[PDB]
Amino acid sequence: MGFDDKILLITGGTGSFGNAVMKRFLDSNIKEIRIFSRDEKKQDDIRKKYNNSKLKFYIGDVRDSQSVETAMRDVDYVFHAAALKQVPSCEFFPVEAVKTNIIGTENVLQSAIHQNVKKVICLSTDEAAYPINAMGISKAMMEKVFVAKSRNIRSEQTLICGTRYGNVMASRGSVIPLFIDKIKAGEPLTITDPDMTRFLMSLEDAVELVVHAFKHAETGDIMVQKAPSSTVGDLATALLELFEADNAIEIIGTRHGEKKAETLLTREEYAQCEDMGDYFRVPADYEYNSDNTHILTVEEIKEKLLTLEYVRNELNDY
Amino acid sequence: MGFDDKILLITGGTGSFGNAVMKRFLDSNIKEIRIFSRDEKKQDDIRKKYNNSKLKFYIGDVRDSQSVETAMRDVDYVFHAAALKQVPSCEFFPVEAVKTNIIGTENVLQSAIHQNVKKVICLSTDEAAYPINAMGISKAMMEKVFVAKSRNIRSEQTLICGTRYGNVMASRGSVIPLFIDKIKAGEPLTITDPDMTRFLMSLEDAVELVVHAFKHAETGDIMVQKAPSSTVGDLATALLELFEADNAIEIIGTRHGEKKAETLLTREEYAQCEDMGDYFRVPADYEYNSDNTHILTVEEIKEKLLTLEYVRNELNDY
Amino acid sequence: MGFDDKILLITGGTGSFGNAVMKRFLDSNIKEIRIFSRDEKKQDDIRKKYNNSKLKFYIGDVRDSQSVETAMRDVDYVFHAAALKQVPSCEFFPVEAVKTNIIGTENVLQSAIHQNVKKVICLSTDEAAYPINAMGISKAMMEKVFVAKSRNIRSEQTLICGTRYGNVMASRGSVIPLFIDKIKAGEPLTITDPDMTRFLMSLEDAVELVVHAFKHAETGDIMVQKAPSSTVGDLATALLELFEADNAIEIIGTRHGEKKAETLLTREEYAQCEDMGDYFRVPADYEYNSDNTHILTVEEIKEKLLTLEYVRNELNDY
Amino acid sequence: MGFDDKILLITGGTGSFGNAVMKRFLDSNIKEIRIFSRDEKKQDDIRKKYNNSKLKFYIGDVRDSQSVETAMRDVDYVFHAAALKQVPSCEFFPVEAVKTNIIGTENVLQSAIHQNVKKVICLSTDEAAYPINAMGISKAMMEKVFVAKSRNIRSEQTLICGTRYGNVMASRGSVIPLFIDKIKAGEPLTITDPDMTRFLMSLEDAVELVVHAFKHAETGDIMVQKAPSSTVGDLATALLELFEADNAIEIIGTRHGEKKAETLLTREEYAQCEDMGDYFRVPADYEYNSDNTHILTVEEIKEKLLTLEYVRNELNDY
Amino acid sequence: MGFDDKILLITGGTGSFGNAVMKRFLDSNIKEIRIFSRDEKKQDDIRKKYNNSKLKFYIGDVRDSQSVETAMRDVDYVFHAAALKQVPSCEFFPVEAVKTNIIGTENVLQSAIHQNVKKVICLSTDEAAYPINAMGISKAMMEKVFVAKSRNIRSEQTLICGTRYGNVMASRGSVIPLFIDKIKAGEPLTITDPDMTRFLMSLEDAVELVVHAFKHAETGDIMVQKAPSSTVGDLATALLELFEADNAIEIIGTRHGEKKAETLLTREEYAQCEDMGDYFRVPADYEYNSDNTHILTVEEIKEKLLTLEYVRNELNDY
Amino acid sequence: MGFDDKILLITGGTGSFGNAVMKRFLDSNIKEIRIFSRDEKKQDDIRKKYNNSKLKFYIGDVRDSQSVETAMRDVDYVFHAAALKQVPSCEFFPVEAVKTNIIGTENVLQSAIHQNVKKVICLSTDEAAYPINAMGISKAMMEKVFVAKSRNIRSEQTLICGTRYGNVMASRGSVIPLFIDKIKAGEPLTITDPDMTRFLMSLEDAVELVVHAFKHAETGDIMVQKAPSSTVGDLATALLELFEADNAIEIIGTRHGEKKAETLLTREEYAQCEDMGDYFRVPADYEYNSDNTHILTVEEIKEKLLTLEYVRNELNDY
Ligand SMILES: NC(=O)c1ccc[n+]([C@@H]2O[C@H](COP(=O)([O-])OP(=O)(O)OC[C@H]3O[C@@H](n4cnc5c(N)ncnc54)[C@H](OP(=O)(O)O)[C@@H]3O)[C@@H](O)[C@H]2O)c1
Ligand SMILES: NC(=O)c1ccc[n+]([C@@H]2O[C@H](COP(=O)([O-])OP(=O)(O)OC[C@H]3O[C@@H](n4cnc5c(N)ncnc54)[C@H](OP(=O)(O)O)[C@@H]3O)[C@@H](O)[C@H]2O)c1
Repeated sequence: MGFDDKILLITGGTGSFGNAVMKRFLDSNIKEIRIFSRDEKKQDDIRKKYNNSKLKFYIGDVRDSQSVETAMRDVDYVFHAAALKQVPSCEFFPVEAVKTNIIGTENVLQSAIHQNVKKVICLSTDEAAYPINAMGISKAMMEKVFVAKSRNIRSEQTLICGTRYGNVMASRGSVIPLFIDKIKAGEPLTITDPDMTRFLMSLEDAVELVVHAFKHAETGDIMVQKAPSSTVGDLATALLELFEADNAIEIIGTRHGEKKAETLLTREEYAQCEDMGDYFRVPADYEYNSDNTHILTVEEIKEKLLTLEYVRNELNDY
Repeated sequence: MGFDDKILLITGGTGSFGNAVMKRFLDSNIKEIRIFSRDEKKQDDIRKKYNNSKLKFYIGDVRDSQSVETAMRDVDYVFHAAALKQVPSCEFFPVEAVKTNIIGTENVLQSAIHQNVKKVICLSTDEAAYPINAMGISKAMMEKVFVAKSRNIRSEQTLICGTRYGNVMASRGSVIPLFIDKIKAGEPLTITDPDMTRFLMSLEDAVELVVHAFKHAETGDIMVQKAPSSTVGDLATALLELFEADNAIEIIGTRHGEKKAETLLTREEYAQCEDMGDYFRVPADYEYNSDNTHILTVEEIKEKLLTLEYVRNELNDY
Repeated sequence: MGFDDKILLITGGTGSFGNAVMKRFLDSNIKEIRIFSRDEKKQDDIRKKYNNSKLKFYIGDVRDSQSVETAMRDVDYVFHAAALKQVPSCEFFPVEAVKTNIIGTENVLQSAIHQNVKKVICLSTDEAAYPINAMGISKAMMEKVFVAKSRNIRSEQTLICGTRYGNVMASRGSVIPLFIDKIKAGEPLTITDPDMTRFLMSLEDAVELVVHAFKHAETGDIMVQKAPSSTVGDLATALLELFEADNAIEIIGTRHGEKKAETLLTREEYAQCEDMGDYFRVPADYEYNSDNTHILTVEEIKEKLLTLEYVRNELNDY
Repeated sequence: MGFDDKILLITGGTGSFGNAVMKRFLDSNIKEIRIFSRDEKKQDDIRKKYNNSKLKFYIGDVRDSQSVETAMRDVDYVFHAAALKQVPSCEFFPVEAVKTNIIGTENVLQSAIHQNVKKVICLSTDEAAYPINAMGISKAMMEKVFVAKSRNIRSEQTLICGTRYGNVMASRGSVIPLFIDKIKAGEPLTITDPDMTRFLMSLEDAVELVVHAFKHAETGDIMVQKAPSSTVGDLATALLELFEADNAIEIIGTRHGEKKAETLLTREEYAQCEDMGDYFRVPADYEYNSDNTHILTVEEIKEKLLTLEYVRNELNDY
Repeated sequence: MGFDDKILLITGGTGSFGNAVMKRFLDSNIKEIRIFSRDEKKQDDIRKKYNNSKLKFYIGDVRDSQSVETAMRDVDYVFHAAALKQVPSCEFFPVEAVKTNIIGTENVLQSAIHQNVKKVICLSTDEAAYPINAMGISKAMMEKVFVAKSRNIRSEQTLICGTRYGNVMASRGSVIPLFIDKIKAGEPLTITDPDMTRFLMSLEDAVELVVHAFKHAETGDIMVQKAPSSTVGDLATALLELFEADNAIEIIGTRHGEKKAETLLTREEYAQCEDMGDYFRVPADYEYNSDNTHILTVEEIKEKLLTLEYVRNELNDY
Repeated sequence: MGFDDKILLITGGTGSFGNAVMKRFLDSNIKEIRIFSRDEKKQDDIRKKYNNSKLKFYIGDVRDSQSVETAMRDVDYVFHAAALKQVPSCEFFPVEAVKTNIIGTENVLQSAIHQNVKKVICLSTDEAAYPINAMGISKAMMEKVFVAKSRNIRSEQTLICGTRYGNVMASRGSVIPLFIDKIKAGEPLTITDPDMTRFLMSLEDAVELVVHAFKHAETGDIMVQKAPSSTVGDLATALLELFEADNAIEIIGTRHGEKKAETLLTREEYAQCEDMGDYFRVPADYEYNSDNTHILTVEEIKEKLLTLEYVRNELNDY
């Protein structure tokens, strides 16, 4: 890239995501990666982990425009990932989700615009597509915020777009680390609905998606990566095989209310989108979900799993 | 009632709604009805229309807590109707919709709580059920706000609940005044989808719904009125007959994107609700919509229409 | 003009005034007219009335600088008309009048200055000349605000000036629509003081005044249009004659406290002003009022009245 | 009094006024006098001057509600004197005058109300009667603010009223210290208009006025003290005589724009007022001015002057 | 206790400290422990760790008074531990340290006072005693904030006090986990200054200190626990012995600038303090440091170390 | 200079300091000196004292960014002296000291940066070196604020540095005016500790120090002037001799807690500083104090004293 000599700021950068971005990009021609957040602890661990003079750490938060403006000054590109992203916590403190997810984004955009930042990519979730919960509601509203802003601001000034992705394999919310635990534990693997589906997205896929929008999105665009899926039963089988393990699979029936599949595009959006090859693009103005994609055989699932670092490390140590 | 000697504040009260509330209640035992809003013009017209010493008018807005606190002081009950409620305007200015619909409600609740207001009823829309647009998104988030607040505040202190209703017949967004215009004009009546459906709700029904929640809702409850529906074709036929008119009905096909039906309860909510007789109640935690209610014959539609003042006035004058 | 290819923003634009400005200018070489205000309803009616792609509508208010900044971006000229302008409403909510009329103007100026807007014209009232009521007090303070700002900011940067005018014939506060009603009603016309006087200003005159300041005012200037006046008795006579009507004039004596005349310039200001031909100009630092101007015969009053659209429409329909 | 065991807060208390209040009241049964302002220097001098454990000093300002709330906690009565009171400074920084004089008062009232303060007396000026300048405009608007608040708040809760007085003899703006200087200097005394008039008010009179409102005003009342006046020529003569001095009086003609007389009540207010004996009272809803009061002979002027401490000290030392 | 049926809020509760408090108190008669902070992740882990219905988690931060007020409502006692506590991060973002450590505390106090919270204990650091760095400076200023507030607020209302402690053994900043790592690693243990000293404080000691202030501090008090110390050389020897390990100790000389000892009380404070038995108390108005306490033999150090859970777990596993 | 045609703003300019700056610079080639503060009284006296069209006065305060921005517009250099500088007042209202000394400076820097001001010099105190009191604590934190800002902002943009000086001879806190009073009074001179020491700094020295930083400091630098000192006993002797007076010196012993000496540089800072000739410079990252400088004989003290205007005026008049 492309990032040659530029300065990238990542809000919410002390995450899984920020970390993936740093691995892939730190040793590039990029001039700096700034990590903007409130947690001095995590920032310190990350500092000590990379010992890199291009990692710059800024204390502040997206609800605090002052603290944003300091982080933003001289920045070329922003990946905007800060958010209150857990369902119960948005459901109990929706004002907090509003201040962080929605007003927080507004703050980021305004600050980037004022600093003449070239591009902002706002990360969103599959849960913004059929907003059912407070986290998802806040996220859908966040997308209306950047989409609205993008109309009023020339592209050549600041380009503003976003992405959606869902479950990341082996991340916090992934069932993979729970399954592998249970294998190592000599425990049964508990499935509720074995045909419940997720798109298959690793951490690198997600970073590749934001990079794609970074390169190719028009202002106002929502960008989504084409991805196969798999049932969770097929995934539990793929893992047992990988680990040459024989732990009882205990199928227990639907926990009444769980997400059956992941919707990345609604009927409405899919009807409007551009097929770009490996990505769909929804320009600023049946459904694309994990049940109606290419669903993977146990064997192909094994192949995907094996491109996962977290999975390779578990497999050696075992 | 029940409102005997009490003080009711209505935000967004310079509306259709506020006006209905005043007609029904002004000549009661209520001590005052305060009308809280920014528009001095409308407040003045309403003042001159009723010439009633119990109508008190307060200048301010829900984004301005100071101005709320003044209106709130000594208030018993609040019907919280202020909102930015039009689709394009929320879609172009979603921050504004956030500040008004979501933070604005937070302001109202906080102020009412501090003033020891007994009850707040937050009006919502059918569009909060499957939030697809920015107005609907803001509204669904508003409901998460009151529902969250209601958990943290004792009922005996302030009770906090809300209602949903959809299209009101012969109101601003109703197709009735457009149809009647076209009759009087000697014009065709243009239908896009003749089987598109709306619940049948007059203005008095809506006021009766808020009154019901006022009397019977628990804190955290969303309350919805059971109502028949009708197709728009059947409605265009009922009107032509009422007016003994013979204007060509021009059926033109779906305008690609229009709301086909009204959803008052989602699969999820309907699954959780209590049937109360004439109302469903969703307690703080397939679908109820206008296609799967009692749908009305042309003849029953005529009967409903005739309970409408706006319709009776048009019918005499013609 | 002159407005060729420029972008004009009008706060308080959903008014009588904004509407006059749009009629006169929409079909010109102007690139856009933006209408900035909180009321989505009115904005929507105006949208539907003109069906013009150059009318741009912005939701926000002058107390909210964020929402101003969005409206202001890339704007060439501002006519600043937003205000809380009714006497009782300023008298009961003077803080609200302060926030809107005075701080609101400060917000507008600051935002325009930051956006490099070329010119701001702040509309004021005859009531700022001898501020007796809260509305008038707020308005006089508003003029001190723009006048002060204009000293600190180079003209070539942003020019800042204002206008005063009083009663507009046939507008909301005009006695003309009440008189014409009474004619059509077969009712008496009630006068309190028949020699009470108003300057004679139509809506087009007012728009012409702002246009004049727009073209010719120096920064810090207050601009006022020279206008004849008439007693209200003479005006009631002119109307009866126009309508060839014979309704009893009931003269009832002064309502104790009413405005006897309109003061556009104080002794002090008139002593400082420049006579410009058709306008007086008060540069940033006996009286000019409706009793000591050219007062009109019944016959000349008829001629003025007839240049009024509102009057021409009433006269045909009758 | 009456102030027995109570706590009085004085904003703007580091003044002439605050000092007069402290002299008269410190050695009483009052429990504390709190002096609220931003200037640590003056507060320190006053501390060192009285060495009194009942003088409590609070740092903050009326624009800062936090800092007010701290000063207000447990307070019984407030004399609200903080203000930006000089003409050029309000004329150049009217926003500052607005924030201090008008919003600042709002802050004070709100804070006092919340703390259950029994009484607030807001000091105003003769210049609020025919507001011609920015200071006077801000002051008239301040009176609308307390008058409005007083309507909404029960008397038994917080009583809110104000006073007006004009020139205080021998204070900062008084011509007395300039005349006496000129006497001691062997210089001429320069008069512009010898018949220009001021009410005759000493510092003790002013404190007596606020005390009167404190005791007898209803909420919403403006209170004014009846006072004789004198021309300035008569005053220059009275002083020369007192000092048995023979300095040339140089009469130089009106400086074009100077205040000729002091208006304490407008035609409008005087028409509404209650004569209370030694005070007029304007209840919340020709003129009383220094030309139409009892005007004093040179001999009576000498008698008034001699009740002045500042005058007695000059007279001994000379 | 004592905490029987009460509600305790802990800001900064997702820490080492908050965790210690929960272990010791969760299984008591306490009615709730609320954990107030911005990090949903940590709050979620802690939720899953204790599975206790008395742990309540609140999202918000101390810079956000709204979010505090929600957490504070009905609270009996507060342990105020939220802070930006790392040296470089305060040194690079001192405004952030100010907003969090100083204004943040002000917010907490104000909110607790308004909610009638009985007691607030503000945790401070040894580094507030001779503030040399930005973190220490912010902390000393924090103590002036609570000490000032405590003067103005009756004890019986809200009692406000604080504590200081320094290094906690085996916590984040402790050298113990680095030494034990090096043992297990077969690595040398690197000492810079072997006679550099720390007070010996475990996590339980710290919790016992706050509990002590909770029970016995007067309002305005700073409370400090009496504790022995040890050199780091003696500590490295005690560990090697415990682990029956023989790793080379590499003494490397002072890193030029490191903290040689810990000062809990200055000359000034120690001169003012009350010796309470096991604690010193500094009432609201040579030095006590780790060099001039009871310094421990290698053998006594071993005994202290062994009362440490972190040390016992390492010792078994090895 | 150097100040030729430039515009200098002085916050806290109504002081001793601001006055010294005006004397030295008003009659230069400087284009304007703006004096920014809240006190209209002092600003008015200063206006009347110099009658200079280059003195511009701005009303506002450093806590109010709006009011700063107005003062800052087009400014070349800022000497930032506004502060709450007295010990008891910071000790009783530390929040106020925080808002003024620390956030206030942040405001100033931000505003200057945005206005492209070339240089800001922040005045600090010797008391920031071993912050023991709330005023000193606030001041040390202020230095961390400018030092942090200076790292993030290019020098060529805005240079940001500060100075420290201690007691100014014959200023408010100087013992000189108390001694001279006592001489003229025929009173004893009371000393507590005769060997207590202060650096010897006149008002001109201080202004020369800020000027030096103005010319030569790098961004982030703290600058301090090399100065001799004297004991207070030696100073009391020098004065008695100057005045050829024989008043009893009453030595009374240390008031337990008084400042024995002045520390301008800590061990730490002195270890880092650059000796510049007449100044030390601490670049952005045993002790220098009044006991270990060149201490002056009674005779040299007399010579210093005589370069003091305040001393020369007392000496003539006596
Ligand atoms: N003869 C007259 O002076 C006269 C005539 C007519 C009316 N009045 C009215 O009576 C009052 C004047 O009393 P005075 O003559 O003693 O006035 P003064 O000498 O100007 O004192 C007024 C005080 O206001 C304080 N102040 C200014 N802004 C403030 C803020 N934001 N917060 C807190 N304190 C503030 C100042 O204290 P710090 O600098 O310590 O903050 C000052 O000592 C004014 O309200 C005025 O309208 C006076
Ligand atoms: N040995 C020591 O650590 C030590 C030594 C001396 C003094 N102290 C004092 O004791 C306290 C430390 O306890 P600890 O060691 O457990 O600290 P910790 O591990 O840093 O935890 C402190 C907590 O503060 C929370 N926090 C930070 N900023 C916040 C804000 N604006 N609002 C709400 N919460 C916030 C964090 O929670 P979230 O990330 O979830 O918001 C964090 O878990 C500090 O106040 C410190 O001054 C500690």
